[PDB]
Amino acid sequence: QLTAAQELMIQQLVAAQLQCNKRSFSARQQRFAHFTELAIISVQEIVDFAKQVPGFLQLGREDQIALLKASTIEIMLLETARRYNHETECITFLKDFTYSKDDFHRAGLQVEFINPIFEFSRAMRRLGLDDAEYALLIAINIFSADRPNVQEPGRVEALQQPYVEALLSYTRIKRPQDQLRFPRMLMKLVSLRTLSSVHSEQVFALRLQDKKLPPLLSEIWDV
Ligand SMILES: O=C1C(Cc2ccccc2)=C(NCCCCc2ccccc2)C(=O)N1Cc1ccccc1
Repeated sequence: QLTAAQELMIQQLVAAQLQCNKRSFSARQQRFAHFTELAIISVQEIVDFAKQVPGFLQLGREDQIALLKASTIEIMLLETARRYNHETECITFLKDFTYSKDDFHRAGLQVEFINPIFEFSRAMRRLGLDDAEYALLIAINIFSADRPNVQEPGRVEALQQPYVEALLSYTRIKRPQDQLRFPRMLMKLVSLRTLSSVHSEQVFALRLQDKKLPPLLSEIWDV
């Protein structure tokens, strides 16, 4: 019962994620450097992906920037959960680039942020999302009309709706017996906002730690 428009929107998102990912990824100062290098790569990958999401380029440049400024850490955390290895309790950012809890801590993050990231990753895992579902959830995250500094929130909201609708229809076919899978996925967007909040506290704490974000991350995350 997916419409052709919905099937095509999903295929575009799944293909763009694959393409963007292929393009982008084909003492304690080293660990912080390495970790921020992954972030700068991902920041680019997300910009590249968002440009492929239908409707995104219909917004004004300032709104495109404002949506990406808020979404980027949340999408990074989605992509982190997607790469969670439950067997050894780690995140496989890249073939071999694996991070455990202590590796996050040695990069500069506190336990108050680390543990919720792993709790979120386990919650995500229990949902058993597929490529279509991740990609739809990322599109829905991007078109959040409530982000700071959005000039056309109505337009954003309107661009979100077909993605929400497609997710609703897709999930109703994937698991006709589990009506509640769809709202539990939307609830992961709630958790991501809190995670984003804690992230901003972690960035703040770098200052009276010993550390400075590199320029490309300072732009998006230092306020
Ligand atoms: O906040 C970050 C994140 C994001 C993040 C993501 C996941 C968990 C925790 C944090 C960084 N790096 C990882 C990016 C991974 C991007 C990515 C995803 C998926 C696949 C490949 C690649 C990072 O350097 N900083 C700055 C920072 C701020 C405060 C204290 C220290 C450092």
